[PDB]
Amino acid sequence: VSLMEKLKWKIKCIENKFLNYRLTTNETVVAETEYGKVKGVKRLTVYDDSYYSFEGIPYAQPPVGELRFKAPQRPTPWAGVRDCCNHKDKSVQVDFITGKVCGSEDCLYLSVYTNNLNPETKRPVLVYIHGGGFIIGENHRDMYGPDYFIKKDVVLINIQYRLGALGFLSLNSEDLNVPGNAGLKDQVMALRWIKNNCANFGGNPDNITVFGESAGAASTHYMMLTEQTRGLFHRGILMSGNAICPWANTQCQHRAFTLAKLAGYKGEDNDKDVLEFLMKAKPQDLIKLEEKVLTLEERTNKVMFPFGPTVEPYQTADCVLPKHPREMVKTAWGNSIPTMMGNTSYEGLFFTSILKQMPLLVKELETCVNFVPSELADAERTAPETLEMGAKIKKAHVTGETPTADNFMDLCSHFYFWFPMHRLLQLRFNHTSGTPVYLYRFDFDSEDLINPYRIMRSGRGVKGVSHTDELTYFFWNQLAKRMPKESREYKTIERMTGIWTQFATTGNPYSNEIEGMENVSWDPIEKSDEVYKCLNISDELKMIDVPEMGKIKQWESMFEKHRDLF
Repeated sequence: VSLMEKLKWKIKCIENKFLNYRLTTNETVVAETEYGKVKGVKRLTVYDDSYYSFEGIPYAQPPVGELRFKAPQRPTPWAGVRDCCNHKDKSVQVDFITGKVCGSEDCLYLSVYTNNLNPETKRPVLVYIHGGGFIIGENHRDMYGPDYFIKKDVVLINIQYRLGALGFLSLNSEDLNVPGNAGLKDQVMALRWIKNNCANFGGNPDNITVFGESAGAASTHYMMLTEQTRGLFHRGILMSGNAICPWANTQCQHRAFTLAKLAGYKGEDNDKDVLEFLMKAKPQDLIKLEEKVLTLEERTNKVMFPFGPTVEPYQTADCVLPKHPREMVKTAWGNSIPTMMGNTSYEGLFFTSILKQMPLLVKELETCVNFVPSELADAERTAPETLEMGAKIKKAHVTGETPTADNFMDLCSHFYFWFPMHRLLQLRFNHTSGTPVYLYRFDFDSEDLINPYRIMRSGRGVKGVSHTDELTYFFWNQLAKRMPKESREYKTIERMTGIWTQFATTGNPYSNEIEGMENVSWDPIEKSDEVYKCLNISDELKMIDVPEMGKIKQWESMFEKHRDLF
């Protein structure tokens, strides 16, 4: 990231600290929790609203020392009143702006927000799980401020969980108790805390909605798949991702050794000696080296992250993924709760930064073999069956005689988001009680209001609705500003928080109280549907057949001979 954006970010970071201070009030309050009393504080918003804020509530023991790489343990309760008037650090990660490692291993916290601590009626509880590829992210209000949602009568909770190798190391040897998915286990525990404690904050423990974007969407899906969480919540919203996405899991058991060797380990490849090195290493050191872990072969095969959710090689007490997510969908309790899913209208625009640094990536579309689903493709992607399959992708996304950067980005929309969504929907319909799934398509384009991701994806001055562009209309961030109430941006904030709150409340995203929805007849998706319908969200709200359907079916054709793998 440029020196320019670094300076601009630093200045915005300073202005955020002064504005945070300015918007703080003297109204501290005390709430009960299972683990003891917590003190929060009322805060203000730039729209002249206010909310109670409890940050730094621990839902697990700090996973430091011997607890590193291990499943989370319950936290130690305290006497007296715990200070929750300030946020804790984020998980150890590479800051994408400065490029330096930041955060702390002491990261297992959640924040609770509401505009009214003593509601006369119990409120829907929305739980947000941030994205960031399972390697970055946080619940700090400079990125995920509750300022918009607290105009609604909900309780909003934002969680943290372990990222990168510290959250997703996996070792084969059962003796060492490092099977994997520590970060997902963090989420499980946090949902358990929320179920047993939201009532103390005016929440309805029997009406909980989990939602997340990107890896947060994959995370929400996992929390709907795993047995560990059965009945812990009541609605799910998957924004631009799910657990069947190719980036959403990886068999990484052989990568621990590689990490250790990048970090100076001397000795043999066996899990015990590798773990003993990794657990003594500086956490910053491990996280800064993670980027170099993937082989050239893995990158060619579109493995995006070296450590992430994995199938656990053995089943322990806290096991979350005992088999592949595709198999887990077959008995998943979450199939039987109201669900909403969606994407933006140009997801792949997110890879602009990558394509700028490696223009030779566009050449991959001459055959498209590299994008054939890994389970169908051969190792070298030289087999005639792989060339065949690649050709089907190629016909879907190459518009001319030579591929263009735009062809690449459009392809990415499908490879990373739309096709996995299709696969999940069809797989799911063969194992559901008939509870509804609703689809949206976020299609609202503006640069009058933006979020930090636009900086990372080099999206400044770039038209189209990229992956993460919708976040801007859900959460406050330190690049935001007060918008005029009749602006298209302010109306989109109202619509998006309005739809999400309505869904959270009833399991049905439609309401006539939401401006622009007057003609909307928003049906769910049915198993018998050959074409998906979605609420397209732009300056107008309109029900349309999913435009991406044609390319979606072309990708599905790759499985003509291998239907069991679809």
